[PDB]
Amino acid sequence: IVRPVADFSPSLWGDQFLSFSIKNQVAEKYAKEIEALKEQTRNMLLATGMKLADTLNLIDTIERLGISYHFEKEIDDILDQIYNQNSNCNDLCTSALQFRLLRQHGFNISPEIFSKFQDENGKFKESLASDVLGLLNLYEASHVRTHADDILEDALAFSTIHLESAAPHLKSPLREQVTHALEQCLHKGVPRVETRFFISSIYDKEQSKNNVLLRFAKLDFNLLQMLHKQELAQVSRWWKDLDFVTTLPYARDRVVECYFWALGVYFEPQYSQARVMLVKTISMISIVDDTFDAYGTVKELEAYTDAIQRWDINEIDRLPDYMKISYKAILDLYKDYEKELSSAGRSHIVCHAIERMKEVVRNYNVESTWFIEGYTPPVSEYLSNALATTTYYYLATTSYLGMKSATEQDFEWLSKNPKILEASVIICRVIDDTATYEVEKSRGQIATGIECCMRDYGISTKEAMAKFQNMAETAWKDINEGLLRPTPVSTEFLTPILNLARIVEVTYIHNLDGYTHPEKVLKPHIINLLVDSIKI
Repeated sequence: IVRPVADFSPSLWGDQFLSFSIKNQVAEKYAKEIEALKEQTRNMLLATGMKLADTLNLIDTIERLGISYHFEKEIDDILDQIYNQNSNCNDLCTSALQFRLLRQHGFNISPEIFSKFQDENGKFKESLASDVLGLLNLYEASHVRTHADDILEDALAFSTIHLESAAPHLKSPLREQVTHALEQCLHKGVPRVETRFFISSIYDKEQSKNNVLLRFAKLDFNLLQMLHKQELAQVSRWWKDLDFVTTLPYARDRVVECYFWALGVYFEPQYSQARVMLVKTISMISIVDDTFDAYGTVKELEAYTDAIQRWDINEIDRLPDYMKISYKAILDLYKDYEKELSSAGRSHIVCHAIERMKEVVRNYNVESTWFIEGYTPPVSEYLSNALATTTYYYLATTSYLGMKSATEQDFEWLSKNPKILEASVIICRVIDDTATYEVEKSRGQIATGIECCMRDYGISTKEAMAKFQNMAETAWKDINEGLLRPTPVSTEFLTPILNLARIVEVTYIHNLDGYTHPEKVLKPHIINLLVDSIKI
């Protein structure tokens, strides 16, 4: 058996993450000051007699500065009061921000708040085109709509064309904020990534900045970064000691990029155990993917698939040596998870992730069968298989394992494929298919999403990519709707699903596979989040 020759780029990080020693004196100093700044900030939020516009701007600033996770109760109480008092008497700037903030927090504020800014025809008044802060906030708000918000149908196009027109003559840092927003809206960005940009490029350069908030944000970002580096060191050593880099050289070596993925799902310190469990799974399923896609023979992949279904160390001997390596690593990883969750009495929840992993591998094998047979399924059949091969049902399930508050009922809800999860999975599927179409096509993969779409509907690549873009837009509206109260589970368990969809948008920005090719997109993010501290 002569295998397909390896074409993946090596890890561009080497060992620079392998060893990190926290400076305990600096850490304790930061924490000590943060506690003080945190209280000053809490008192800013609980201050009586603030105007609506001032209250919304304070909350928005604290959220963009990445420090709102300290104030979830206070912020929720304030937005809840604003929701219930129903103040519809403001300018575009305040109205659009009110709408976005309430919607992002699950408060179903009516989109009729925008009627006064539109003409008889439902189109935004073009007289608003000279109000740059109104346009910017309308732009950001336009990305949080549901299927019930067609009054906002025109908002993205309207704000975009006029922000583009105004941008070159704006003062700084407003110009840079607008320019950034047009490339990456806030709602669909990875929170740490957007926070890092906001702190260093915008708020640090604002003449009006609050000094207490800016210092708080910098110390907190840098203190959390220390934790992330410890985690990544710990994960880098784990990966190094598995040595897939040499024993499975056909596979993508991307444990840092996998860590960036897990960091996108949640960054807070209470999810430290969850992040570390998650990155290990993302890493390991990546190995399995490359085995199906770029190395294993039809017969080998059949044995591997069957062994995964049986999930028994007795099955190893049915496998080629090189498959024994990953199979044992997989079984051991889940034994690790079980032991790690023992003292909290949560070991039994590991089986939910295992069953999702089995599902991914069955569908990998189907995809391989399709390839060998030269089968091009209809789109409905394609999706019934290819949705799971995104790994996103599996990653979402995995994200709950290290979350101490996740219960059987939460896993039960997730197991039924709720709409918000299905949407996030669909976004991953259609975005990846649009970006990897040409490549997979060159490699003879006739069952690619876009190809199935073209053959099924009898349309061009352009029309098919446009139809896939529509599916992604529909799915984002489903995600936004899925966040609205009353939620079927705690918001804490919805946000990881939302964040998975954000990571897709951020990683495949400009229609390129950033995970397989980290140099262009992921490398700057990893440097900003995990290498360079914010200068104070």
